[PDB]
Amino acid sequence: NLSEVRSRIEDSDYATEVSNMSRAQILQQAGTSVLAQANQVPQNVLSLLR
Amino acid sequence: NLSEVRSRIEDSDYATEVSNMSRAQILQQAGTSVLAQANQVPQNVLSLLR
Repeated sequence: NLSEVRSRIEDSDYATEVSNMSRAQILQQAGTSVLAQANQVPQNVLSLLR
Repeated sequence: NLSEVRSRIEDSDYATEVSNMSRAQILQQAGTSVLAQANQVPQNVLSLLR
């Protein structure tokens, strides 16, 4: 019983942690695919107007 | 947030500055095309009368 209680406190079930890792991976790929666009947003206007 | 506020103070959006440069360029070309006329205004009268 002490190993059961200690285990809940320290050991973490994966089934949520694989999902959290997957959500962070999709957020990373979406954030990088957005970052490039953010980078090129200003150049089109300046060069186009200039 | 400090870079945002500092940026507004120092960085200037171009979209107005390209337009200001264009207005100054048209004013320069119009002022030079007027200056020549101003230069030749007196000669026609003096020579014509003389």
